[PDB]
Amino acid sequence: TFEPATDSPLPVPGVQYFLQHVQSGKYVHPHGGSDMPGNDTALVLHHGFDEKRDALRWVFVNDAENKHQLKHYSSGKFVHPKGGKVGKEATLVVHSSPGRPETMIEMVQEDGRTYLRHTDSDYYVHPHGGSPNPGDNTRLVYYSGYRPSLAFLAIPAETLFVDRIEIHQAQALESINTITSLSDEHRNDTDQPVQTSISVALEESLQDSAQLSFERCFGLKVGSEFEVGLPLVGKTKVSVQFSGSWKSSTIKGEVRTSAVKVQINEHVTIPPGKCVQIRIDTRRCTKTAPATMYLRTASGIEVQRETTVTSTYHYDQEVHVVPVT
Ligand SMILES: CC(=O)N[C@@H]1[C@@H](O)[C@@H](O)[C@@H](CO)O[C@H]1O
Repeated sequence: TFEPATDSPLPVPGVQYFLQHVQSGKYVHPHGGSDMPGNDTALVLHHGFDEKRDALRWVFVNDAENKHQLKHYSSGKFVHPKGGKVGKEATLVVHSSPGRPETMIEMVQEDGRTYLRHTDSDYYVHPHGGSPNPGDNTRLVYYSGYRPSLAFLAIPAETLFVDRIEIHQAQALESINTITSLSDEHRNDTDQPVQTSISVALEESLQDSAQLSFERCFGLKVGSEFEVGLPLVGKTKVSVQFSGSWKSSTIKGEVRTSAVKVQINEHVTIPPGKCVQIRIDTRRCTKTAPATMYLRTASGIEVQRETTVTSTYHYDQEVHVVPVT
């Protein structure tokens, strides 16, 4: 299963998220839930959720213009300490004023969980009163230190398009192997040559597969199925069709074009008194590489996600009639 505390993805800057306090399940809203909250309106936790509500959406900003800020998607307001100083019980509020070093806020990983933290400080984001299950409309504050109960989950709140995945060629590992299948023995106990049907079923032996793996979870929404060209043996690209969920730590990939045969059917003239076998020799490329996924928002920002590509691919099949003596 997806374990929200141990699998929570780190948010990608410029992408829309919902913020969820893991322990309560409550979401981060401006107080009053407006899409146009006022200056010095508090961030609070509330059970309320509606995928379609833009006032629920937040965007992590980290660019030349703004370093380590959090933005309210519907209003464009940044998240500030109330009064302009991060300190004990300083309420998080939205405000139209641009961000500063003294307002920095980012999601960070500490001992396997994701937390909101004022950058370059020991201040993290707590629910006022520090309850593992705060009540609706509890305000979020800055406070020294962190503990599991404060963990947040950034849930992707828009669907991206996967443009391409680029293998890191220098750390790409390749293990080539020969899968050898022998049919049953067939013997010709007549006094004339018999042309005999010999079949072998190799569906489970020669199953092709591709996997994208992530330390926590993919953490992006990209649709039901997506297709990319992956180099499944040497540098030769093959079309792989992936389906998963943002919560997946492993996305399974299907190979469209099979390069070998999984049903072997040979017509073999067996001479009088002779025994034969079909020998199938199939090559398997077992591959692993770090890779960068390149994805696009509808708003047109290109974003990246590191992954590990793993694949089993079968090529260069040979069939031979071997004598059984
Ligand atoms: C020991 C303890 O839980 N203290 C918490 C403190 O850590 C912080 O979460 C604060 C925020 O208001 O609430 C307090 O109750």
